[PDB]
Amino acid sequence: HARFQKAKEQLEIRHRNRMDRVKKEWEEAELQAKNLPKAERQTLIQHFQAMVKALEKEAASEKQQLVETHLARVEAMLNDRRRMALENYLAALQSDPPRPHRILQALRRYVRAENKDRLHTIRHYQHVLAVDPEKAAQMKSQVMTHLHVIEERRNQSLSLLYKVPYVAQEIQEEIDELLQE
Amino acid sequence: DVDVYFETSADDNEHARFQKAKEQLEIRHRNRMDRVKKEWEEAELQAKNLPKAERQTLIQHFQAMVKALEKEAASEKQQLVETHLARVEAMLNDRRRMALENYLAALQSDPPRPHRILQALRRYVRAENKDRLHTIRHYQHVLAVDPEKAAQMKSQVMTHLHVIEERRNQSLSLLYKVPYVAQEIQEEIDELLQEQR
Repeated sequence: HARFQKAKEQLEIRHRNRMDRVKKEWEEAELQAKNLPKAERQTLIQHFQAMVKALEKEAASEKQQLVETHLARVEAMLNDRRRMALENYLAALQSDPPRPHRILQALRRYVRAENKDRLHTIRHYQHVLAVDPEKAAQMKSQVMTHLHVIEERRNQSLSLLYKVPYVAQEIQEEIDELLQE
Repeated sequence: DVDVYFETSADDNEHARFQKAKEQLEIRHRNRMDRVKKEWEEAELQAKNLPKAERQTLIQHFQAMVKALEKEAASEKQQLVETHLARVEAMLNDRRRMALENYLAALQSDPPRPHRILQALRRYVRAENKDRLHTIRHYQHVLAVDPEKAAQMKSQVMTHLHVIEERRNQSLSLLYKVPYVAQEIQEEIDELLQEQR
């Protein structure tokens, strides 16, 4: 997250310096053309305007490359941590005999990882909602489906506690705490 | 390479320098596009054991990545074109202005030499033809690759062609104020005025 925040800052600076430089150069070109007819001055300014629009399209495009690269990496980290937390939960659930509090530890790490997947999904989606309504509209179906998969994955892991009903009551209140975020 | 083009003053080698900078940009973008495509595909490989929905979101990011890279390329390409067009237009306008001045000056000289006026009129009309031909040609280029962008600039293309035609006819009408000269080069004038039709 920090590495992305740092590249994001360098990108904004880079975009600012370039926008300022090009603007200053083209305006310098407009000054040298102050003695030219009104029509020649307009088409030059029109070129400057097209120049600005291409620069803004370039800037947004480079920002999108950063974001797509960032999102993919975060999703990889969230999916991998969840996998390892799930394995440790299964292994602790199959141990002989099963100690209810080593299982509680493993269940905590898994459920909280799912919450972290949940938190990142909602946060990024709300971010897109605030700045780009149509992009949010496009990802809307997939956002909901993923949140539903997280919920199913949760309940699915919890259903494994039914297969050991005794342990489930010895940590029922901690589980209820965990489930209340 | 390409960046140097933007800080190189227009001259007679502007067109060539632009053509090579245009080519270097297309190559650099393809090289960048290829490198990135390879990297993400390895990430698609490393995620092959994942559920079908999770690989979809990864592939979907790659698609969004390609779309961003293509927007970056076209954007950098348009910057090149806008810079080039301004440079060509300034050289064309300066050449027309100098030729029109020499034509006016030759027209008011005492006495007016009919072949000095002809010589000057040739440089002007041919400068006007170079502007006209450039306008049509760039338009055809945009038509060939981006029909929708061409349709939007068409109106300005037509107006620019109209101004050229107006400047032409007005400059030619000034020959009526010098009845002697106009008769001795009428046939040269008629040839000149039909050039590049």
